[PDB]
Amino acid sequence: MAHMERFQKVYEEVQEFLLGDAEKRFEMDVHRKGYLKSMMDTTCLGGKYNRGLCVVDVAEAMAKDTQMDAAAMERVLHDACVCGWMIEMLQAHFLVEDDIMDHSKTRRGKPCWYLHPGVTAQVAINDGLILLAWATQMALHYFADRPFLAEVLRVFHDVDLTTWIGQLYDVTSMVDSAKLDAKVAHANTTDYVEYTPFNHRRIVVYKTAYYTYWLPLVMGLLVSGTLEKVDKKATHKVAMVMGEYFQVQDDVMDCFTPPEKLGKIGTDIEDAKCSWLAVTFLTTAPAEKVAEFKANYGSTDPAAVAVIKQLYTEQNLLARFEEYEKAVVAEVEQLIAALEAQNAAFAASVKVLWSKTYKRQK
Amino acid sequence: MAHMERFQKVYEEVQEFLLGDAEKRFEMDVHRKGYLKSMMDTTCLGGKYNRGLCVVDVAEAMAKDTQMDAAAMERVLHDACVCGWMIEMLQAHFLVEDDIMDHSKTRRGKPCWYLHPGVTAQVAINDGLILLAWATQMALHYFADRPFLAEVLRVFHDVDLTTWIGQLYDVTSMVDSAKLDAKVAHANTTDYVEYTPFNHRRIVVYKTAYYTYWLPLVMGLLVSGTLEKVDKKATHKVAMVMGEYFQVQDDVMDCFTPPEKLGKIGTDIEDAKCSWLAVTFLTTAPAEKVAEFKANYGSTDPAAVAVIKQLYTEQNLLARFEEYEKAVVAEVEQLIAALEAQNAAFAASVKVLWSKTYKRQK
Ligand SMILES: CCCCc1ccc[n+](CC(P(=O)(O)O)P(=O)(O)O)c1
Ligand SMILES: CCCCc1ccc[n+](CC(P(=O)(O)O)P(=O)(O)O)c1
Ligand SMILES: CC(C)CCOP(=O)(O)OP(=O)(O)O
Ligand SMILES: CC(C)CCOP(=O)(O)OP(=O)(O)O
Ligand SMILES: [Ca+2]
Ligand SMILES: [Ca+2]
Ligand SMILES: [Ca+2]
Ligand SMILES: [Ca+2]
Ligand SMILES: [Ca+2]
Ligand SMILES: [Ca+2]
Repeated sequence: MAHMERFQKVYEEVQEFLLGDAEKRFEMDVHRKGYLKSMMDTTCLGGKYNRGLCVVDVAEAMAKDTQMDAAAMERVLHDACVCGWMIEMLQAHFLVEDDIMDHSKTRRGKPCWYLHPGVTAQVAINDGLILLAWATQMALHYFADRPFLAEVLRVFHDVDLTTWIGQLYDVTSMVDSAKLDAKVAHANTTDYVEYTPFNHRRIVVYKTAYYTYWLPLVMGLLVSGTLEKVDKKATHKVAMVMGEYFQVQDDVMDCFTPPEKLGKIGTDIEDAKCSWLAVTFLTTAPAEKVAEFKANYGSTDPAAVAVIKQLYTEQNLLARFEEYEKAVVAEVEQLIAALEAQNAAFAASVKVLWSKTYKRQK
Repeated sequence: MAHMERFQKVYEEVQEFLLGDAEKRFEMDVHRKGYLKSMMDTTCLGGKYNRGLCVVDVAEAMAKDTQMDAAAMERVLHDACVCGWMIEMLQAHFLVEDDIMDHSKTRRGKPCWYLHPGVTAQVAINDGLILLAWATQMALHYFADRPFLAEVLRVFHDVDLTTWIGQLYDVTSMVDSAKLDAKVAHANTTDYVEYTPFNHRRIVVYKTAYYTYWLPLVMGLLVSGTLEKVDKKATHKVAMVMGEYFQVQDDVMDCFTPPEKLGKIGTDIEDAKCSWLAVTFLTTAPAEKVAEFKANYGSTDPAAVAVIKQLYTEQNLLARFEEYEKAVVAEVEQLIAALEAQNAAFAASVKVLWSKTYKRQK
């Protein structure tokens, strides 16, 4: 990737600043610094870097479009790499906490952070919070004399909130919303009434699309000072369309992609999740198959999990995804053409992002 | 309390805004809105409001000294109340997460948030993140046109990181630090070599003093436009001294104050915590008493815990606390006296915060 080399160099720079800053400010000892170095390395690395690299892709596109000289371009790209590492650290925080919440086994081909024996969910909750804090630390340090600092913090913290609200919708999706009460313990759904297209879209837009698609594009525009050059409404719309699709892919892959290729072991079936597969099944399958699904979903019994996957296969859900994917492309292309008519440089950076997304395998 | 009625009015205002903003931005449903409302109420209310009220106390004191008109004064005090609710919501976030981490039973005389039957630790972790997010949402909304927005965000997010690092020290305090390894589990200490005055002070300054003392003072100065008018080094010093003392009180109370008065059930003894009592016992007690301590500390057996309390009693730990407190009083009065020479209005606000702290019973 055009910016991978720079991006990794900035990771080591940022890691040195953050660890050294903790030493200076908090009387950090060598052992806990070493712990935090390895924590950062394990939680922030080993992914695709789609979000972080997007920021740099956009910023370079926009920096070229506005003809910045050598010194201005060097700054924009370094600032873009820092913003990209903010998002990757936000992501690290999201997955550390999510892996605890989902009680998962593997992340990026390694044990989940909390499942490292010298960590535990207790310490991992804390570690995830330090990761979130470091993201803001980077902006506060590197962007201290940038007029865009305020705008960066504003969009970052809006998206952070958006994501946890999406997580709220996700964790409570197998509970009949009317039964949702802090004071009263309640069973998980047996009727699946709220497993609707609307409810799935609500979950995936807020939990995924804002931080995976909207945030990187906006940060890229912010650090290059070109946010005013683009149609903000069209940008938001293509970010929502692509992000929803990205999460639909993730949902499909939970069931149909071997965990070793994916790097993680999804338990959407065991955990009765309102996934794209479950919702599309429940709204398109015949009555008896809907009934058999309800008797088998949300169970840790391998035999029950096998029935769900056979039911999904029978209902041709992979073919239904292919047709959904076809519609997404038509919609993405139209939105990108609208963007291109206004700023071809930005539209091209949206094409890069879409290219990394469309028909991805992990 | 002079500002309690205004402070509680601003709570309802902020709560309506945050819940309504969720509806407007995240397609929030009535049942989850109702969940979040009771979540906010259970986690943000019931405490002493020392932190929140301090902001308003400081801001009024400083605003009286500048002689503004009535419209300006009203804005200062409202902004102060919002800033105070930022800290109360930060506090709320800290305790939700800490109660999960400590696996605790009660908070402010009610069950811990995660122990509410219709909640669970899984959902609670995410409720805690929402609370954290909302604190920044308040600044981004109410201080959108204010000069101090950037500095507010800076100090708040700096303190958030400091508290999480302090928490890291706390949760790793009972493991020998050389053995701290993500890949390898290690037992709690048997020797307690790292149960030192230095290590206890490091924990409490960073987990407590910054967010409980330093942050309220600085936010009060920021909203009233007066940070430049005070000695920053001297303010920081007295905040560190008062805050360390405050946590020593909390530690003393963990062992000696009935859980029914405190509103919470401490497990510092069963969890082998590096409390002020442990450190002070270990450094001052005769060797045969040290040995009996090591034979009993960090055990859930109720009789072992009672052995520890008896050991603390026979070593006169309460008398040792009363003498530490005397030195703290001497030191705080000196620091306040020097503050008064420089800014009498600000020094008086520090005396209010101190009077609420000194010899408190819960
Ligand atoms: C703690 C905030 C969680 C944010 C978030 C948003 C989207 C996807 N994830 C993780 C994925 P996965 O665990 O990567 O498969 P999900 O559990 O299927 O949703 C986490
Ligand atoms: C998640 C960070 C929590 C930070 C923090 C700082 C100070 C006190 N607490 C909780 C207290 P307590 O539970 O109120 O006694 P501690 O467990 O004794 O430390 C938490
Ligand atoms: C949003 C989501 C599906 C969580 C994992 O996201 P991802 O596939 O981009 O993961 P990496 O950061 O590991 O590439
Ligand atoms: C810092 C600490 C000891 C944690 C509890 O703080 P606190 O005693 O101020 O609690 P309240 O917010 O309930 O008053
Ligand atoms: Ca997961
Ligand atoms: Ca999840
Ligand atoms: Ca998934
Ligand atoms: Ca604790
Ligand atoms: Ca606790
Ligand atoms: Ca305590």
